[PDB]
Amino acid sequence: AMNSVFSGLDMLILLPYERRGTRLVVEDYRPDHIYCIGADFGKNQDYSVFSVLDLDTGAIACLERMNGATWSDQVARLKALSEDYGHAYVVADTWGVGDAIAEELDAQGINYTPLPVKSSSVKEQLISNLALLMEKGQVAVPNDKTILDELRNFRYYRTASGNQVMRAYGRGHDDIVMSLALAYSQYE
Ligand SMILES: [Co+2]
Repeated sequence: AMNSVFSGLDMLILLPYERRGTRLVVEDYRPDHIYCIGADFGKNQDYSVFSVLDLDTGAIACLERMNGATWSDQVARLKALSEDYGHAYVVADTWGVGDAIAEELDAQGINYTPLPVKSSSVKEQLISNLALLMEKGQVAVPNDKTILDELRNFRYYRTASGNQVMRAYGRGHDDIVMSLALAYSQYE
């Protein structure tokens, strides 16, 4: 498409995985590597997505996705995933998550850093970084059609004033896109 954000999708490294319920597992924990997790939370029927990135290789080791999970279950699953990957630190989009989730991240002792996606400017920095890394052949994700489709359908639009917006085509989702961008915000 003319308005595609990820014009370098052809450079994406596609990784086999095992589907273990809500997790797509590419690689189990490598203790000699350091990891982080990009985390998008779901309000109401929206998807939550947690993307585990190996910072030593630049590859997604695990991606967990679900909808309809309770707020506490979203935090608990994130905790488990962090623990599974050596207390991997979480890059959490805390914007619009609400008091309960913010309090629970602290109360549960989660290793996390807030990165609130609170404006088009922030979103554009995150996405541009992902897109730049992707075109350089540095992004490697589970070879899953749902993931690739969401990237494929992430597009450019304009606001009434002529400002750039990035969003899903049609009435689609971008929780996977955003989780990935949050993770890759940490990758050098
Ligand atoms: Co979302």
